[PDB]
Amino acid sequence: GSIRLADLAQQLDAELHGDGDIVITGVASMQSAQTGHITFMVNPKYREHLGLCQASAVVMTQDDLPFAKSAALVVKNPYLTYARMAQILDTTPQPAQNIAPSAVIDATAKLGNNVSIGANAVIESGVELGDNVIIGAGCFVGKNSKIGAGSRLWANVTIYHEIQIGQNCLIQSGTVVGADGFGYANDRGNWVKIPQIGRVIIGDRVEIGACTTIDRGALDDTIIGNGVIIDNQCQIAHNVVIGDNTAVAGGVIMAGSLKIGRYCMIGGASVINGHMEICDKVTVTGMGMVMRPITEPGVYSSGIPLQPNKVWRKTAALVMNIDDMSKRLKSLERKVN
Amino acid sequence: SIRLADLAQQLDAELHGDGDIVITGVASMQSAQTGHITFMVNPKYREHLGLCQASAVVMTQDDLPFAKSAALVVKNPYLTYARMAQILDTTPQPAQNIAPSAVIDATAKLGNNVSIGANAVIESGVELGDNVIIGAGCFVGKNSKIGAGSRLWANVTIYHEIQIGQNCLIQSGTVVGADGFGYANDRGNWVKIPQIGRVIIGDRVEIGACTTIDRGALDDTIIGNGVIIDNQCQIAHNVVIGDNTAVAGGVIMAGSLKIGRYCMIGGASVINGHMEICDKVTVTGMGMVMRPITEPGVYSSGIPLQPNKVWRKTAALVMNIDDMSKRLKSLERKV
Amino acid sequence: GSIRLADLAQQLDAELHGDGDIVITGVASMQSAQTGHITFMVNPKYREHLGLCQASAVVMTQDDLPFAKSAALVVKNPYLTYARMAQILDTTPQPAQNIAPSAVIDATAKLGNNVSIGANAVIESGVELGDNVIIGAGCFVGKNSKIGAGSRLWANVTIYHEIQIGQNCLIQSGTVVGADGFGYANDRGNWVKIPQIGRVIIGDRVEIGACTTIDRGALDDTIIGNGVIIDNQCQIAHNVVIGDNTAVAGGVIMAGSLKIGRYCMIGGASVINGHMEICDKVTVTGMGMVMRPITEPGVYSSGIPLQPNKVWRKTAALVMNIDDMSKRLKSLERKVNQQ
Ligand SMILES: COc1ccccc1OCC(=O)N(C)[C@@H](c1cccs1)c1c[nH]c2ccccc12
Ligand SMILES: CC1(C)CC(=O)c2c(nc3nn(-c4ccccc4)c(O)c3c2-c2cccs2)C1
Ligand SMILES: CC1(C)CC(=O)c2c(nc3nn(-c4ccccc4)c(O)c3c2-c2cccs2)C1
Ligand SMILES: [Mg+2]
Ligand SMILES: [Mg+2]
Repeated sequence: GSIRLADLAQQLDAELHGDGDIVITGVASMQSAQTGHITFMVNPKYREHLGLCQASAVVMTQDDLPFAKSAALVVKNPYLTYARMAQILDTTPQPAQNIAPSAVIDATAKLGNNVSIGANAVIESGVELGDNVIIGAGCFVGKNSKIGAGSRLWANVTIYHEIQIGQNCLIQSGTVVGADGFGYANDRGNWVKIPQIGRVIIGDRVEIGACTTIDRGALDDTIIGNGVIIDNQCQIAHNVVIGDNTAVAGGVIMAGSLKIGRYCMIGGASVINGHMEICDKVTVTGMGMVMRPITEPGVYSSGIPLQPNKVWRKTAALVMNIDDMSKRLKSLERKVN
Repeated sequence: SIRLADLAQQLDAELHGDGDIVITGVASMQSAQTGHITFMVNPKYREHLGLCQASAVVMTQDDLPFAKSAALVVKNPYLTYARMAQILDTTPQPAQNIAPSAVIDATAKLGNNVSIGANAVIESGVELGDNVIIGAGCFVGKNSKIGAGSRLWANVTIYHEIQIGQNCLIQSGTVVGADGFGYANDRGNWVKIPQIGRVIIGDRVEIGACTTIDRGALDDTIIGNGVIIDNQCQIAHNVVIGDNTAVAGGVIMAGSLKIGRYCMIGGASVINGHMEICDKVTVTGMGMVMRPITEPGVYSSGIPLQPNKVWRKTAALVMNIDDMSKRLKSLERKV
Repeated sequence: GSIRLADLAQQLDAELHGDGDIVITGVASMQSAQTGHITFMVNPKYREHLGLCQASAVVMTQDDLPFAKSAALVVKNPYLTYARMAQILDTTPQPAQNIAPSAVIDATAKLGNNVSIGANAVIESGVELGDNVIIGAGCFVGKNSKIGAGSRLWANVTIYHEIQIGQNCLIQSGTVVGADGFGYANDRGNWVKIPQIGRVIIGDRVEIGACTTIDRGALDDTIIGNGVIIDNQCQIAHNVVIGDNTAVAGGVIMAGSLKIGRYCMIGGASVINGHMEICDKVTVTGMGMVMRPITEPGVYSSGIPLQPNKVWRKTAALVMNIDDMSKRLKSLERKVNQQ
């Protein structure tokens, strides 16, 4: 939906320098922007390049203004303003509009105002959908689960039974919330299933990427705090608790009963042991092997990175035989002393 | 709801308390209220049992003196907990009866008391045994057979010519029987090898969510009886998993791997193919399995987490460990 | 499906030795093959074993021929011939046939000739499906997405909006193409979602496995080249670019804005970080931890393999304390240097 540059600047709390009557149709990268587009500059090295940008307007700082070759929106934080103006001008469609005739909705489900449910979605008994909730095509929402106002599920999302999801969440396709945790007792080598009768509680403003799995708790609950962001294909095991505003990048695997504090950042492909705690304000870099609890804030890392194969072969053999190397060092220390 | 005396009988536990107590469900020790039964395994909880508000606590004999409520004595409280949770299970069924929106090929063979959920799709030639439950939105491909008592949750995908035994359970998002990753090369161009093998899943198999089990190239991918597989796992074509083996979340297996019985593969492990792991092998989390394993026991790999400042130095020295080795050899020669 | 051996041999450009009138009904492994099956031998150690194989015909080399105990098709490359003959005798069914009445298709969708759409699939407005496209049951294809002629989706595949897929592609079930990239800004300690309005562009002859995810770009596009093959459980982040004919094995994770060249081979469970480039003809072995750009072709590797747990505990402790070992070595060198 087009907008006048002056009106866009007002909504962004930005200082307009140029023609307020310019009509902005959408956001584009600096290299792709054309007439009608607004873009942004975060790297002052592109000041000399602005004359090569064909956008109708550019978001920049006060220091950048003398280098402009277009209408400019001056702000303190061009990146944040970019996020805000991309939401104003978002072209992303909704997962559904209205309630599709092919959706199958139990008579006991409770629908709020302005709820949309896509084709062939399945809503179980007792489900409660808040105002403005959107359920994509082909989703399944299990018995008695509740989804808060403004939350949206893309196509082919699976929500099991007794799940609680807060307001203004966003869940991408393929995600499964509330499957059985990996709970079994061993009986003379045979695995005896332990029913998982806990739930999943997801807070407000949670975003979950595609094909992520969040299992329900065994007795008490798996809990996702407010404002948490989770990338694609993470495994959040039963009775994991993730604190508010924590970010979990793609492909992270967590074991059961792990507690992650608030304000943490878990890098992609990390692996985290269970029945332990990570305190607030912890950053684990990508592929971290998290075996022990983390009790102090800060940045933690693991992994021996890539080498040419010929070189790696020796690195690996030497590390595997490092005990012998250690004994040789000690022996030579004694001989010299 | 069940009387404590009757529950203790079905669990073969010795009752120490009022058997007329009504038990309505299971709860954790910290959450239990009147009417709940709970359990304890770690002796550290003996001391605040007076604070637990459960109507009954499953415990061992040595725990009995510390009991502050009715108690059921057993040898293995965790196994008894498993059993009593099944008796008191509240989990609903994926479906009940056959939904009008389900699309079922007329040549499908359905046993007695088969339930198929809304908008599930059943292909031609499919055979569903007695008491099988198919969740909403599932797909079951041509000529696949699912044994009596087995259950699929919503949005499970079974390809064609798949065989699943009795009393299995498959969680949502899982895909059984996709093409294995098989290709020939014709001057840099990948040439697809059709994957016309199958997947054979035994009895009492439980598979997690968003797990993938590829069909074999010519012969079959085989999952033994009693196997349990967690979420986000990849089981490549022609993998064979022995009975009662457990695979934790996020495990990736390459093609033609053979795993024995009673194994335990820790989460996020990576197991390479065309090799065998013997019975009774445990691989700890993130294990990097490159070589065959021929002796039972516990195996591990990986350098664990350190503070970033410390890790920088560790990784740099490790990557230059060959120079360290050469310097040590030189020093030995000089001395 | 069934074919005379002589005709099969002709289509494979193979030299027939034996009865061309034999009727071949399918392909089977050497151990499983029975009458009517054709099989193949790539390992000459099985020459002594051919008398135990009950296939009606065996594909082999000229050097193998004296060891045959059946009709033989002689070729230069038995493995490639096996791929070709398995395609000829393929028993894999199609994901769908015709347009299912339970499918929900927007009136503005444009369908080519001989399109098939499986039961309960959902096709959004503006979608374009090329000739001979097959959409499996339960799929979702989002607004304005385009799927090229001959391309096929198995059941329960999710294609978001504004996605472009080329010709003769194949996508296995549970895969998600075009979900939001992992993009967020920071407003005084609060995550602010960055709309991901780029796309995914997939070329021709691309094969993608099951439960793989390929996110759309933030502004510009995530791009998959022609002839690329991608295994199960892979994660391709926003704005990744993959060059033609590259192969990505199962469970690989690629972070945002990674560019991978042509003819690369990425081993299973590798982790490739973003905002960097990997040149043509690079092989990364399994579980490789890629933190830096790769500018020369060749084979690269990382990882310390498995050991018995008691041994690993000692290895891990010594490695974690390697800075102390380095300092002791340097001290000893000074002593040996008489300083
Ligand atoms: C050197 O060991 C480690 C290295 C890193 C993490 C943990 C490590 O030790 C603990 C461990 O291995 N587990 C708890 C595994 C097993 C459970 C039973 C047998 S193995 C596991 C299961 N589900 C999981 C999900 C994620 C991660 C691990 C698991
Ligand atoms: C949420 C945010 C705006 C900022 C952020 O913190 C972050 C983001 N995207 C990431 N992708 N990957 C990744 C993905 C796959 C493989 C390897 C790495 C990370 O590790 C990512 C991280 C983090 C870095 C360190 C801790 S979290 C985007
Ligand atoms: C595409 C191809 C026809 C040939 C190929 O190169 C390849 C294939 N399948 C693989 N599976 N795994 C794997 C999967 C899971 C865990 C561990 C390993 C690899 O690493 C694989 C590789 C590669 C090896 C080295 C680089 S890519 C089949
Ligand atoms: Mg329908
Ligand atoms: Mg992984």
